[PDB]
Amino acid sequence: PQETLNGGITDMLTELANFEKNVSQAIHKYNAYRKAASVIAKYPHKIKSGAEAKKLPGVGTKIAEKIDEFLATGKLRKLEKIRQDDTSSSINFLTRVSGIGPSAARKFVDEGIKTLEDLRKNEDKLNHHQRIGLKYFGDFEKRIPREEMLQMQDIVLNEVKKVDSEYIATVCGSFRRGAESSGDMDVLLTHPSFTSESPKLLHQVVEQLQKVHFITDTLSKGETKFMGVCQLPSKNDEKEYPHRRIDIRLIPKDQYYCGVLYFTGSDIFNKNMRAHALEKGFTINEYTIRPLGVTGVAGEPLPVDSEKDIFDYIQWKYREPKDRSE
DNA sequence: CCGACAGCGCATCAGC
DNA sequence: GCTGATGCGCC
DNA sequence: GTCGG
Ligand code: NA
Ligand code: NA
Ligand code: NA
Repeated sequence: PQETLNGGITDMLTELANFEKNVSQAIHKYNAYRKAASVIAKYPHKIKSGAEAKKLPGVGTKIAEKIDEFLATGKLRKLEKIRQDDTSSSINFLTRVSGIGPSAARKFVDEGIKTLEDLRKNEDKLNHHQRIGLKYFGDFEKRIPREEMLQMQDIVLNEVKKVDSEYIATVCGSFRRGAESSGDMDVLLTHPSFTSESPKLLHQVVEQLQKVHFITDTLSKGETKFMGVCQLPSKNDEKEYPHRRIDIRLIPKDQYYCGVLYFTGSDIFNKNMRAHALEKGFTINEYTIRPLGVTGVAGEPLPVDSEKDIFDYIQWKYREPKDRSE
C-alpha cells in the first residue's frame, strides 16, 4: 500500500542497499537489503518490531535488529554517520552517472571530483560511455511515457523493415508488459539468415536508424549487442523530446523466443517459472529450454517457435504479457 | 560453520 | 600486437 | 545479509 506505513523502514533499507552496492562494493548485501525492502513493501501492517518483520522471507536477524533500533529512535546510527561521510555521499551520487560504477566513483572522489560540475570540468578523465552518461544525466533518470514508446516502436519496426522485410523485431520489458512508463527501450532483433549454427546484420540496422536521426549516440556496439541513445523527432517550436536509452540485441532465430520471454520478465515472474520448470523436468535460461536427466544433467535444446511452446513444455497456462508481473 | 547469490557482451586496461 | 582481467550494465 | 546444506 501507500509509503507511510513502512516507508521509514523501506527507505532506510534502500539507503542501506545503495551504500553496500556503491560504497562497499558488496553486491549480495545490496540485493539482500533490496529484497527485504520490497517484501516489507507488500506487508499490509504497520511493522511494530523487528521480530515481527523477521517472520518474513528475506528479513533476517540484522535487518530485524535495525528495524528495532529504527522504531525506537526514529533513526539509524549507521546511516547517520554514512550521511555525514564526506565521501560516502559523493561516491553514491557519482554512480548515478551511467558508465560510472563503484570503482570509478571511488577514484573520482579520491581525485577530488565529486559533483556533476566537477565531471564537466574533467571530461578528460572519463571514457566515452561516461561522457554520454554525463551529457544525458537528467534525461536518463526520466521515465519514458508508454505513448512515447509506441511512437519509438513504429520508428524502429518501420526502419527495420526498410532494410529487410524478413527481420523480426520485438520490443520487450515493462513496455511489452503494457506498463504506462518504461525505463528504456529493449529491442530483440532476429533474421531467418541467423541461427545458432550459421556482422552487417546488426550494423545495417543501427546504421539506418542513425540515418533517420533516431539513434544519436553509441555506448557500445558489436555484432550481437548494441546499447546507445535515441530520441523522437521534435514537434516544431516545442521542447525537443528527451534522449533515451535503447538496446538492440541480435538473437538467433532458434533461440529468439526464449530471448523474448526472458527479456519480457518480470525477473520475479521468470523465477516463479524457472523454479517451476525445475520441478517439472525442464531448465529455462536466456537462450534455450532444455530437458533434465535423473542426475540433473541437461540435454540438447528443444525446438521453440513461439513464446507459447515454453509454457506447454513445462505445462503452465500461457501467461499473458499483460499480466506477467509475477 | 561455510558457500552461493547469474552470467555475458563490449570497452578498456594490465601484463607480456 | 595479443590474450586474459576487469569494470559496467542489466531479467 | 540471508538462506540452505
Ligand atoms: Na526472516
Ligand atoms: Na552508474
Ligand atoms: Na530492460
